[PDB]
Amino acid sequence: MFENITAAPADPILGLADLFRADERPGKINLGIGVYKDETGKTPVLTSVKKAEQYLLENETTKNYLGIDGIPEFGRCTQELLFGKGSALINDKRARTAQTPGGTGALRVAADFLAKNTSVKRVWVSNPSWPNHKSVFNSAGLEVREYAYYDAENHTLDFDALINSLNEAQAGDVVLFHGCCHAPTGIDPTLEQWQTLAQLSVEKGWLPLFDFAYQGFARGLEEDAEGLRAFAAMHKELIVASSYSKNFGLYNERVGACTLVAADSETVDRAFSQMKAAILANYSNPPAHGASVVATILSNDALRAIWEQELTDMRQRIQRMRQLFVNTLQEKGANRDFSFIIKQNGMFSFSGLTKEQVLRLREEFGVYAVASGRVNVAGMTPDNMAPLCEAIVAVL
Amino acid sequence: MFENITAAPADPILGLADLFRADERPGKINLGIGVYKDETGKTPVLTSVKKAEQYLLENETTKNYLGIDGIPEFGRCTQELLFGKGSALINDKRARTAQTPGGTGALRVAADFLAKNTSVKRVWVSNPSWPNHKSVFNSAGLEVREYAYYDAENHTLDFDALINSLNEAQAGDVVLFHGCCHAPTGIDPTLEQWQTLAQLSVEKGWLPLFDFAYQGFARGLEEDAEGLRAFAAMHKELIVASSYSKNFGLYNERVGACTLVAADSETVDRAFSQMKAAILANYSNPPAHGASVVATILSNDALRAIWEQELTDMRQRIQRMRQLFVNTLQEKGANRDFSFIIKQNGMFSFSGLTKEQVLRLREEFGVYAVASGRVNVAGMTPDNMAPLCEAIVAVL
Ligand SMILES: *Cc1c(COP(=O)(O)O)cnc(C)c1O
Ligand SMILES: *Cc1c(COP(=O)(O)O)cnc(C)c1O
Repeated sequence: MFENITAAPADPILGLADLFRADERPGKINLGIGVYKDETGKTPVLTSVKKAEQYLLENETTKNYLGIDGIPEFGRCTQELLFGKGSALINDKRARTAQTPGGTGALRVAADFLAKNTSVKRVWVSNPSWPNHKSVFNSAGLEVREYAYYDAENHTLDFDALINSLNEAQAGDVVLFHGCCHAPTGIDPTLEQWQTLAQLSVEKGWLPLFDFAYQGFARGLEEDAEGLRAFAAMHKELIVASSYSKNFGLYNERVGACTLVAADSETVDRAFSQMKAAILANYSNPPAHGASVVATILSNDALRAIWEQELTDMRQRIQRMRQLFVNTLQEKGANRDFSFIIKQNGMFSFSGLTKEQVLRLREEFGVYAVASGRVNVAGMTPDNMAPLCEAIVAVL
Repeated sequence: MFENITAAPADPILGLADLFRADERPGKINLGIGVYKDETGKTPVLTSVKKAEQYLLENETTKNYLGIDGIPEFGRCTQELLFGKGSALINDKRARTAQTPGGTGALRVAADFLAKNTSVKRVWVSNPSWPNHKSVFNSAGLEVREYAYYDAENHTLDFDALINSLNEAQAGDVVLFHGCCHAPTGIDPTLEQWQTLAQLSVEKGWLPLFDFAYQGFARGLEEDAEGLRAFAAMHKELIVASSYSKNFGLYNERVGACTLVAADSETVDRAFSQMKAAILANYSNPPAHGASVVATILSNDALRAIWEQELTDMRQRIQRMRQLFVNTLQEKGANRDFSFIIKQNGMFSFSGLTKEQVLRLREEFGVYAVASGRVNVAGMTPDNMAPLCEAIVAVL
């Protein structure tokens, strides 16, 4: 039966990686990475998760299955991170959390739950958004539509085009929002814009689905949850898919969570039972290890203190590389106005480079970036900054 | 939107567990467990996986994402376990393995791949089979049909009814087989019956899907792969979903594998690229920890020796409890012919008890079993055997 099966295309980032490893040039730089790197170009395992793992190794007596929704403490901890410690949502028990295999797993169980149990047929995603949002919802049988977001010219959130396009969504459609550090632009709504968006949302009957994968990378943990909290104070119902891959450096342990919120506990438990049915029809119950590590760190004052400090160090290194980039470009001299890079949040930004400019950056200089000009700032170190900027000036 | 969502029913085994924990009686026994227990009623983490985990903790430098299909060594090792070390399938490179979140995850990516990429519309599953086979295939949009398997009266594989029912399957239908230790009956095809089944299968054009979750529990690792190997020698194409949850005691780490086989390497790579597309649309890439442990044990002579011995100890404890059961029933005296228990493989068997008999076993004696009379032999210890058999004799 697999005789006339057509091949799936190569997925871009692991397309560039092969081209990069197959490059003999000495000062080659890969900016199309999708992961965080430190000054040495490594993606280390954090000291707090190493300490949490030594603890688990000494204390685990069984590898018996977790419940469908994973481990209770993990659920408690992501709800408090998401909604704040004294949240009404938590005290009225309007929210339930299922531990999933990463943020993508959270998005897929949400998609299956929605397609099986409600009448949602379309999901609105931003233009641009990073990337397999489409196949996750389309495999579940949901149509994905795009709303406008970025203004190429100004390197800004084109808010008018955003609400204008979003007004074609009907009541009962899902609208996907990035909680903070919008991938790939790094442009986030201001708190007032989040509030007007929340108000518009209830009036139109949109079901909000928040994709939260970079909490802690823009300003700080509570600050980054602010927009979601603007929506949760307004909405009877919402779904948030969060990831711990980037802020805990636990990429390959597949730790994420899907939180359901609705008007009261009675409807959260009934809706959640069907989300659990969706999980058993997929992977049955979630991988314990990455989640055990997150629950151990977040419930322990000492370990959490070390992790929070490790997260601000990541945030601050990203903020410094964004400054150093704009300044070394300024200094290497050409016609800069990369000042917008200073103003965007997270690891990603559109550099403003054309497809042909990234193409000769690769061929002539060994600087690797994706064809859209998207750049991961964590690929920049103080050491490679000046050859990087030299290359960019030479292709402008 | 979650306002008129109906609740999903309680899933039976975690229905009994609540009833069991809520039972105040001293000598209560739970035989409806689904997991292995040792003499002390514990599901321990094996010494070899503890040793492998200490190694990983000392040696891991990154938690960066694994590839879509997981870690290469894991793939190499399950293919050699499945097909034998000098298999033609391996040397002609006709098989590709993706590491998945457990055996259920393997079944679901197979289901999605099949429904998205081929014309299979129905999957034939045995009557009985254990349990959510149906929802995994039905969520993917595949129809599930049943073929006859067990003979209630004789406590045997009713082979005639099996091939007779299976002859309504059309060419291009998938037929699901349990590789060894058929859950829930413990009745397996004899090697000759596997061979006649393999021959019939190619002639009819069935696509075989093997569910292999108990390798090592019936007779030994190679011996249990024998039937699959009868089919692989006959077939150009097949899929095998295997689990390491039970034979490595790694239940909650979600380690399994989905192996694709087709006529040559060129079609395995094209078919496999679409299986990888199915994975990214679901959880993106697999949890490293459980699989790292399995790859570390299987590639290391010392650690593998310890694990193999730990697996035969599990196998042998199950074999002893099956003997002790038949004998203590014989000895407690009533009208036995539970001799078939000695002849079935794995942790499960149908005791032959009626729904009302299991109901009063629970109410009057605190012995908990599922309504079908299915019993997990690993719930029996030399200590609880005589109260167990006493209870069964009293309800006969
Ligand atoms: C990283 C990311 C995800 C996926 O998180 P995983 O845990 O790696 O699956 C989802 N959405 C966005 C926007 C992300 O950046
Ligand atoms: C245990 C089992 C599975 C599932 O294995 P997991 O790794 O726990 O998901 C699938 N099929 C059968 C017959 C099983 O016994």
